[PDB]
Amino acid sequence: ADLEDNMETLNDNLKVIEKADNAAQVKDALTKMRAAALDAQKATPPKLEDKSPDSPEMCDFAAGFHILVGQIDDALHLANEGKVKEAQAAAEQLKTTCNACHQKYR
Amino acid sequence: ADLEDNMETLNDNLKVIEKADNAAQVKDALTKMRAAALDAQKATPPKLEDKSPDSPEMCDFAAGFHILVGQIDDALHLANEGKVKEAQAAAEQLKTTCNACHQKYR
Amino acid sequence: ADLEDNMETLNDNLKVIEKADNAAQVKDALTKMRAAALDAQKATPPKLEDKSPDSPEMCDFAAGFHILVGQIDDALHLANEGKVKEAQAAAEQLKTTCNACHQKYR
Ligand code: HEM
Ligand code: HEM
Ligand code: HEM
Ligand SMILES: CC(=O)Nc1cc2cccnc2c2ncccc12
Ligand SMILES: CC(=O)Nc1cc2cccnc2c2ncccc12
Ligand SMILES: CC(=O)Nc1cc2cccnc2c2ncccc12
Ligand code: NI
Ligand code: NI
Ligand code: NI
Ligand code: NI
Ligand code: NI
Ligand code: NI
Repeated sequence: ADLEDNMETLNDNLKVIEKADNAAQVKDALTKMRAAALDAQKATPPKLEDKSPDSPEMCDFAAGFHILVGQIDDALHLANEGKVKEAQAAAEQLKTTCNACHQKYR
Repeated sequence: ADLEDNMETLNDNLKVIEKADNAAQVKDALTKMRAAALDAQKATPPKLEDKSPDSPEMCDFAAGFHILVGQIDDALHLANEGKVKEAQAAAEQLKTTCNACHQKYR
Repeated sequence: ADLEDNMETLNDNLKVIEKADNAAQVKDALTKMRAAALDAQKATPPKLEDKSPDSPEMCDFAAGFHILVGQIDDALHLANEGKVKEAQAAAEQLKTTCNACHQKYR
């Protein structure tokens, strides 16, 4: 999907995590987010359209999704053990990564 | 499989490697060990049950199977080249990675 | 496929790229090259037959294909955006990595 569609998936699903009751719900939402971050990593953002793929910008752009995925995995690990509240508090910490890339490239 | 079962798999097949006649026997046994190592890496050990996935402890545990798997691959390469005695020796060097992790987490 | 077959493939498609009209041909060629590099990374070159899979030499051999594959990925990206001329320029810089390996290990 488009960079746009993937970001939607990230955004809506972060909302789903915040108001989840059980860990299955957090797990499912974290799994959809993981898929969409891997896919958003393949897109060229409008701001970078002039840059070759080995430039520091493009590489730092793909690095942003490497971190986010790493963080989603942490939250996934917690959801899998039924630890709902620490998995939610793990997902909160994704935002810093979201905002930071947006400061740079959005 | 869980941790205990996986460690049994590691142990028994290391013993097969010691007794092995040909490269095929070694190769087969290393493959099983590879898979058991990758499976055990997914588990939380009892000593670390209370630990965050982000822990220095959980990461150093996960890393121990990363070292182990890389060593298996070294031994796997030699088994593939028909080199039994050098595959056998490569597997004897696994032992130290066994011992270091058990010292911390067993 | 042995080393020779994979290198033949590497050589052939590099030419295809050089005389190509459009991005599709370049992309098709680069996709065949990538498969060949990954497959050649599995081979023990005749010069390093005695060498341990642990060797600085063997490790350095594997690393060469890692660089080649990354450079092919750079070139794939460009052909995908439909930037023929600049994908071709990216493919021209591959020869650096071909030659450096040949001087050592061929
Ligand atoms: C879970 C964390 C994230 C959330 C909730 C999120 C959410 C969003 C939302 C709602 C948009 C606007 C969608 C639109 O109006 O089309 C957006 C756009 C964007 N995001 Fe994120 N995002 C996250 C992570 C990231 C990261 C880590 C990066 C950097 C690699 C990134 C890069 C971008 C870019 C470049 C745009 C602009 C899209 C465009 O205008 O074409 N996002 N994001
Ligand atoms: C090939 C090398 C290895 C061998 C031969 C080996 C063998 C064993 C054996 C025989 C046990 C007996 C306990 C049981 O029956 O469950 C065991 C347990 C255990 N092993 Fe290993 N192991 C190896 C590598 C590792 C590594 C690298 C780690 C850590 C990264 C590790 C972590 C553990 C832990 C945490 C236990 C105790 C689990 C529990 O309390 O249920 N092992 N292993
Ligand atoms: C696109 C880049 C490359 C091209 C076009 C290329 C091309 C070739 C060609 C045409 C041969 C001779 C085949 C024959 O025997 O007739 C060859 C041999 C060889 N190349 Fe490459 N090569 C490339 C990259 C590499 C890399 C990255 C490495 C190692 C990291 C490497 C290592 C070798 C070795 C070891 C041989 C000797 C094969 C043998 O004697 O059996 N090459 N190469
Ligand atoms: C250093 C890095 O990750 N660069 C790249 C960054 C990229 C960012 C978005 C889309 N593609 C790429 C890309 N594609 C092929 C090769 C490299 C890249
Ligand atoms: C740094 C690291 O490897 N941490 C982890 C360590 C882990 C150790 C056992 C089981 N799972 C994990 C884990 N799971 C998801 C995300 C991270 C980890
Ligand atoms: C660092 C590295 O990639 N060394 C190796 C380099 C290799 C080069 C050709 C074929 N196999 C290997 C290999 N196989 C198993 C384990 C390690 C290697
Ligand atoms: Ni897509
Ligand atoms: Ni985990
Ligand atoms: Ni299991
Ligand atoms: Ni190998
Ligand atoms: Ni082959
Ligand atoms: Ni790309």
